[PDB]
Amino acid sequence: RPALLRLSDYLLTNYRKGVRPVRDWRKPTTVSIDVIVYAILNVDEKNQVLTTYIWYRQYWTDEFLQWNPEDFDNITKLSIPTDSIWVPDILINEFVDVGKSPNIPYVYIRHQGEVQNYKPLQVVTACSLDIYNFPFDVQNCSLTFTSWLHTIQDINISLWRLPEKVKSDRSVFMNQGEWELLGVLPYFREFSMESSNYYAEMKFYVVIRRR
Amino acid sequence: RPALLRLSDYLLTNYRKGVRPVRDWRKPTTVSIDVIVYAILNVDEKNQVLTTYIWYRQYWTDEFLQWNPEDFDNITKLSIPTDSIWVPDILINEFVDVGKSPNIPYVYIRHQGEVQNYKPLQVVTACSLDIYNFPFDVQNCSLTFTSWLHTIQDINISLWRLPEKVKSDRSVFMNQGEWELLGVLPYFREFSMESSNYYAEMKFYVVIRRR
Amino acid sequence: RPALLRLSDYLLTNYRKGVRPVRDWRKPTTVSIDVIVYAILNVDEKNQVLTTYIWYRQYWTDEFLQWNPEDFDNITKLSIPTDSIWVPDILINEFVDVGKSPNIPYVYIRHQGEVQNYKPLQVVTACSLDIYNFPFDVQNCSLTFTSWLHTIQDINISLWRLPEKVKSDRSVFMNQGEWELLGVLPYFREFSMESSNYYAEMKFYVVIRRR
Amino acid sequence: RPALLRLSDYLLTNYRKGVRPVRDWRKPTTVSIDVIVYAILNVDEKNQVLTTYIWYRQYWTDEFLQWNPEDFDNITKLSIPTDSIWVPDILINEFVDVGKSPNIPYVYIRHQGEVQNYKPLQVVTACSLDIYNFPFDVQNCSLTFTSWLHTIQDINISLWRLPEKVKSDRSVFMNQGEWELLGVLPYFREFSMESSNYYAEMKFYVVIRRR
Amino acid sequence: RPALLRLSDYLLTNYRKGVRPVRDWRKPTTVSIDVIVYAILNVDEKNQVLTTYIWYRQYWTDEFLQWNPEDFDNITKLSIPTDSIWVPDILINEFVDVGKSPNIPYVYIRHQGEVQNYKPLQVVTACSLDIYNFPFDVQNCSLTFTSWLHTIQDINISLWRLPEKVKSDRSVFMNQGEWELLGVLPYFREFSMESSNYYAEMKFYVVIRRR
Ligand SMILES: *[C@@H]1O[C@H](CO)[C@@H](O[C@@H]2O[C@H](CO)[C@@H](O)[C@H](O)[C@H]2NC(C)=O)[C@H](O)[C@H]1NC(C)=O
Ligand SMILES: *[C@@H]1O[C@H](CO)[C@@H](O[C@@H]2O[C@H](CO)[C@@H](O)[C@H](O)[C@H]2NC(C)=O)[C@H](O)[C@H]1NC(C)=O
Ligand SMILES: *[C@@H]1O[C@H](CO)[C@@H](O[C@@H]2O[C@H](CO)[C@@H](O)[C@H](O)[C@H]2NC(C)=O)[C@H](O)[C@H]1NC(C)=O
Ligand SMILES: *[C@@H]1O[C@H](CO)[C@@H](O[C@@H]2O[C@H](CO)[C@@H](O)[C@H](O)[C@H]2NC(C)=O)[C@H](O)[C@H]1NC(C)=O
Ligand SMILES: *[C@@H]1O[C@H](CO)[C@@H](O[C@@H]2O[C@H](CO)[C@@H](O)[C@H](O)[C@H]2NC(C)=O)[C@H](O)[C@H]1NC(C)=O
Ligand SMILES: *[C@@H]1O[C@H](CO)[C@@H](O[C@@H]2O[C@H](CO)[C@@H](O)[C@H](O)[C@H]2NC(C)=O)[C@H](O)[C@H]1NC(C)=O
Ligand SMILES: *[C@@H]1O[C@H](CO)[C@@H](O[C@@H]2O[C@H](CO)[C@@H](O)[C@H](O)[C@H]2NC(C)=O)[C@H](O)[C@H]1NC(C)=O
Ligand SMILES: *[C@@H]1O[C@H](CO)[C@@H](O[C@@H]2O[C@H](CO)[C@@H](O)[C@H](O)[C@H]2NC(C)=O)[C@H](O)[C@H]1NC(C)=O
Ligand SMILES: *[C@@H]1O[C@H](CO)[C@@H](O[C@@H]2O[C@H](CO)[C@@H](O)[C@H](O)[C@H]2NC(C)=O)[C@H](O)[C@H]1NC(C)=O
Ligand SMILES: *[C@@H]1O[C@H](CO)[C@@H](O[C@@H]2O[C@H](CO)[C@@H](O)[C@H](O)[C@H]2NC(C)=O)[C@H](O)[C@H]1NC(C)=O
Ligand SMILES: Cc1ccc(Sc2ccccc2N2CCNCC2)c(C)c1
Ligand SMILES: Cc1ccc(Sc2ccccc2N2CCNCC2)c(C)c1
Ligand SMILES: Cc1ccc(Sc2ccccc2N2CCNCC2)c(C)c1
Ligand SMILES: Cc1ccc(Sc2ccccc2N2CCNCC2)c(C)c1
Ligand SMILES: Cc1ccc(Sc2ccccc2N2CCNCC2)c(C)c1
Ligand SMILES: *[C@@H]1O[C@H](CO)[C@@H](O)[C@H](O)[C@H]1NC(C)=O
Ligand SMILES: *[C@@H]1O[C@H](CO)[C@@H](O)[C@H](O)[C@H]1NC(C)=O
Ligand SMILES: *[C@@H]1O[C@H](CO)[C@@H](O)[C@H](O)[C@H]1NC(C)=O
Ligand SMILES: *[C@@H]1O[C@H](CO)[C@@H](O)[C@H](O)[C@H]1NC(C)=O
Ligand SMILES: *[C@@H]1O[C@H](CO)[C@@H](O)[C@H](O)[C@H]1NC(C)=O
Repeated sequence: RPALLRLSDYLLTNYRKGVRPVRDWRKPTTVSIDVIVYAILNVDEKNQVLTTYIWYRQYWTDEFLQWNPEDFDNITKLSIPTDSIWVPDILINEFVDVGKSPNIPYVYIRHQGEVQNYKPLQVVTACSLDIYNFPFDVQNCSLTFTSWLHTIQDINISLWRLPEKVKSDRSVFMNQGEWELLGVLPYFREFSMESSNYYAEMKFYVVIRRR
Repeated sequence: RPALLRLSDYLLTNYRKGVRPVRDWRKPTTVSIDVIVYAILNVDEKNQVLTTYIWYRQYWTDEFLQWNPEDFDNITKLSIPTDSIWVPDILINEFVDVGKSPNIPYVYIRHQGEVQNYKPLQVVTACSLDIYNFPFDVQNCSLTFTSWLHTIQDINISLWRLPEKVKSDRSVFMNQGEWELLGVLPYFREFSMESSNYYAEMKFYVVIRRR
Repeated sequence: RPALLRLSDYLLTNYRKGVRPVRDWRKPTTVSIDVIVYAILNVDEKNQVLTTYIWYRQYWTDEFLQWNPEDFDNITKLSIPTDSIWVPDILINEFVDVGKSPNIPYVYIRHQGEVQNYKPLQVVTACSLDIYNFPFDVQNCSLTFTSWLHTIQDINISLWRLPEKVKSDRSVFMNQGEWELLGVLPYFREFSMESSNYYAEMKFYVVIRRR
Repeated sequence: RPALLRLSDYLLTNYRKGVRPVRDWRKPTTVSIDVIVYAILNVDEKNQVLTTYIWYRQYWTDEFLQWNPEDFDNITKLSIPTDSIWVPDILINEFVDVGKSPNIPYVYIRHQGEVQNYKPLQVVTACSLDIYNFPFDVQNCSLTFTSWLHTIQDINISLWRLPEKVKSDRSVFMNQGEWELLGVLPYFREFSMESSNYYAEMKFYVVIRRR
Repeated sequence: RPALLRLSDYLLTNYRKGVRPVRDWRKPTTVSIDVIVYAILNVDEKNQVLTTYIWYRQYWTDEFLQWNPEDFDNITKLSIPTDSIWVPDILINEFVDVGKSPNIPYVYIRHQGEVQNYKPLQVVTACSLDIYNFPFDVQNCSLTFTSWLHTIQDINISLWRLPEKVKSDRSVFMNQGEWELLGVLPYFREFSMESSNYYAEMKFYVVIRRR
């Protein structure tokens, strides 16, 4: 048997996707996320919505999906379908349409249990857009990523990279459109409405000025 | 075996989603629902429809999905996929398009059998919108949630929170659009057209005035 | 074991959805349908199409899905997923878009074998719409429901209610739009193009006048 | 056991849908197709596309799905789900959008192995549309049906009816729109770009003149 | 048993789609791709996007899906569903909408392990489109195909045909629209942002001038 088949069987023959992947339920499943803005397709002042094509990547630890490489021909990482494992319900609020985003089939996994998921997002978000300074307008829209259902005690959200590095990330931006990206400011806040439930969310402020 | 895996197996290995989850068929499955209006994307007087992005949550009791925590490492609640259990067919009438709403994978469950489902709704509804007072127009549109098929003897709908608390809920509303939310008035009515079938529905009146 | 679980197992453990549910293949599967017009969202004279939100219900007999209540705690009816049983391919011709209609998960079943399916339809249909009498225009569009594939010898279509009762049904119509419903006239005709195939269809004429 | 259940089991318990249904791989799977134009919803000169609602039917031979009627209560034909058998990948080129077409669940089968599939098509096609003779314009758009992947040695396309009968078929056309159908001219051609691959396609020229 | 059934069983009874199909994980899975532009449906200068209907074909080697023909009635190639095997996640960046593309069910396979996949693409891409020379405008938009997740060490992209042959390929182009195709220039580049990850992508520049 090839090493990849042996590893895939050893991992997925005694694993189910319904549960949260932690040996002890008392610890939360920390999730690290990163956001890169690839392009700004449209900014609609009439409907007060804008469309952003952002490259979204996140990683977390699956305490069940771990192995010793030396028993599997020194395989340090491998790719398996995303639908065959647990995936956090980290969803972006303020959204109005996300069907344009295709579902990426595969995700990378490492022998430590770390799971890496790279996916695109064609999300269109609703935010306040004033046209007061139309000729030299500058807008401030926010993207907030949160565990839609799980509380902070179950899922927590952190940053993959340092805040300053992602704040001035224009490496892959399409810098030929009507809008110019000035920065992507992250922000962490604990969101709570009930007297006992606290939810963790990460706000990304996309700052753009017209040209 | 970890406690979560043992509990998930003990629950879902002797459970099927086709049936209504009640030990005795003679009792109805009471469902408690709540509605929070997150934003009002569009109000179309031409087509007599308006779009509301509302945060919808509901809970009910699954008399099969109950356990004693002390036998499962004091696990009081856990999350499992929504497609692995019975879910009431509580659908909103007056609707014209609901495909924009994504399907939330997971739902929370407690050892008492209570099931909590949090989902978003991008429903666009058809209702009478007069433009008689255009400059200072005030509109009155209604959202009615009902068990589409099940009668009152099978599914009944109630309110999660007290009517007054939800009537003046502007905690998460996007209060920067063209429309301002004045209140969300609930109302319970037994709907019957045949001589023997009674259906329970809950009407939510979204009161909005232009600005 | 609870009665519902026992009944569901007894029914679906020896049943498959591919076949037409009849003990003898020589008899047709009579289907009774009813149509209620809930609203008329749009009437497009430019594209010669109109959109109707109609509440559609139908029932038929599954000769396999029958039981004696006294052996199942006097259960006279129960609900199971619609995808777990055979469903007739009764489709509406003249259609141009039906994706807006959501798929109802559950259907009601009775111990006699009768299956009741209640579903909504957001169908937009193409029909001749003249604007000759624009100010006082009256239109005559038709909805025809037919077994798309099965012939009359396999599937036949009938009326749930008497023709006169459905002809003057304005009980749930949204009587506040630009159009007023005058009647819904049914009509049964055997449709045949080949020399040996006869298909049964039921035409519903929606009569509307502007206001 | 009822005859239908016995036949369905005998057929589908030793059958899989992945393969091409032929006892000997050396023979092609001849497919006969027919096209009936039900209506012409739109003809867009701006985008150089037109929408045609055509009734599409095809049949082919499944050498595995054959039986002797006398052993199954003289059952000469039966209907089973289309997703439970092999279906040719006969797709229409020049297309721009086909999502509007619903998926028909069932297909008819005969004891000889013949499979009959009736499905609708809401295809919108891109073709050259000149507006030179606008007031009395006549257009010539083409629909070509081909085995998208399989070569002629695997799948071949033929005509269900004689070319002249389908060429003057206006039996079910909606002859009340802006366009009038003059004919549907078929044409068979072997399409080859590589030095060894030949693909069979059938071109249907829809001839229409404005009125 | 027919040869096709025996071969399909022998192949798919000891094969799973999750893993990358290579006997040794240390070697990359080279993928050869080709692009043919069938038509240019729309070029939107307002939204800075254009729609291209391109015929996309690719092939790769599955080291598990190989056999000796002489043991299977000299079967040199056969077709099986695309969802039953591993398929590379070769996705086109700069995209804005790909849902219009239908999913081709079957793919061709040869006894050497080679897998051939032919699929259409209705991708709409975002690229800089200047209207400076409107009357005689010439545009330069790019399509880049990359392994979205897998690095170069896992998936690599090459050209099926020689660069010059694909650069002047107008064999199946719809040369009757507003735009004329001047060439499709390929280009290979190793894309890397992290200090250790290198991804292989192939850029196709579609050169078009108005007429
Ligand atoms: C959830 O994650 C956030 C972000 O990683 C945590 O907030 C940080 O916690 C560390 C350690 O307590 C502090 O040094 C930082 O100042 C906090 N803020 C940020 C922005 O890093 C938070 O403590 C985590 N909570 C739980 C329950 O895991
Ligand atoms: C866009 O909005 C964000 C959030 O309100 C602004 O970020 C804050 O700016 C204030 C300015 O005094 C700082 O004190 C905060 O520390 C910032 N917060 C974060 C998380 O960075 C941002 O400045 C706004 N941009 C523009 C151009 O107005
Ligand atoms: C279905 O639920 C509704 C709402 O919970 C019930 O209506 C209430 O019933 C209680 C007790 O009978 C009354 O005190 C309230 O005044 C009723 N109205 C409201 C708005 O709470 C109804 O009785 C339930 N019916 C069934 C069959 O369960
Ligand atoms: C919007 O419509 C609702 C329902 O018709 C109104 O709510 C009712 O208002 C009347 C006013 O006399 C009260 O007597 C009822 O008790 C109310 N019913 C409920 C369930 O609250 C509401 O007032 C309307 N709003 C506006 C601004 O006209
Ligand atoms: C298919 O159903 C239709 C409608 O139920 C049948 O047509 C009726 O048949 C009865 C009895 O023969 C007549 O009394 C009615 O006048 C017919 N028309 C209507 C509108 O009810 C038809 O006979 C059925 N055919 C088959 C083969 O079952
Ligand atoms: C709309 O069209 C239907 C069908 O053509 C009309 O219904 C027929 O009307 C004629 C009038 O003489 C009657 O003789 C038929 O018996 C009717 N058929 C049915 C099935 O009811 C209807 O009258 C038309 N409505 C309008 C307003 O013109
Ligand atoms: C594929 O099918 C086409 C159409 O049925 C075949 O073309 C016909 O072949 C017959 C017999 O050779 C001729 O008499 C006709 O003149 C041909 N044309 C038409 C329009 O019928 C073709 O031979 C078939 N090829 C294969 C390999 O099966
Ligand atoms: C539409 O185009 C088709 C295909 O080019 C035409 O059909 C051909 O017409 C020529 C006229 O001399 C004949 O010689 C061919 O035999 C026809 N081919 C087929 C397959 O029928 C058709 O005439 C065109 N229609 C119009 C109105 O121009
Ligand atoms: C990935 O594939 C590309 C293209 O096939 C390779 O690049 C070529 O490599 C060959 C041999 O090293 C050179 O002769 C060519 O000049 C290269 N460029 C092109 C455009 O062909 C690349 O080496 C491959 N890399 C890996 C790791 O497999
Ligand atoms: C469109 O853009 C491509 C890429 O920038 C151009 O292709 C390059 O053109 C330069 C011209 O000096 C050559 O030196 C490069 O070798 C070309 N690269 C490739 C990969 O072919 C192309 O010329 C542009 N077309 C137009 C009309 O401007
Ligand atoms: C009173 C109150 C309680 C809770 C909430 S929150 C919420 C409500 C419904 C559906 C989903 C949510 N969310 C939970 C955490 N993830 C984001 C959405 C509110 C608004 C009021
Ligand atoms: C005469 C009559 C009987 C019943 C109804 S109701 C209905 C009809 C068709 C499809 C669905 C329904 N519903 C049932 C309960 N849930 C909401 C929809 C009518 C209108 C007339
Ligand atoms: C000559 C001829 C034969 C049959 C028909 S019918 C048809 C054709 C193709 C696809 C579907 C159908 N239908 C069958 C019954 N259900 C409605 C649609 C025609 C038009 C001509
Ligand atoms: C050089 C060359 C070779 C083959 C083709 S064909 C093609 C190409 C890609 C994807 C699909 C196809 N098709 C095959 C048969 N069915 C219709 C589409 C071309 C254009 C050039
Ligand atoms: C700092 C940095 C690191 C990696 C990338 S890449 C990327 C990021 C998120 C999601 C997907 C990707 N991709 C990987 C390879 N395939 C194309 C997309 C960037 C932009 C910055
Ligand atoms: C795996 O790695 C260890 C440490 O580098 C080495 O000793 C061993 O030979 C390797 N085994 C294989 C099969 O590569
Ligand atoms: C569970 O809770 C009970 C009561 O608080 C306690 O006695 C017991 O030790 C707990 N068990 C575990 C495993 O935490
Ligand atoms: C079922 O109904 C019959 C007739 O009414 C009655 O005699 C019997 O006791 C009932 N059984 C149960 C369990 O309700
Ligand atoms: C089947 O048909 C044959 C020939 O017509 C006849 O002899 C036989 O009795 C039939 N059997 C049944 C069960 O109808
Ligand atoms: C397969 O091909 C070989 C070589 O051409 C030939 O000897 C053999 O007879 C063939 N077998 C069949 C079954 O065609």
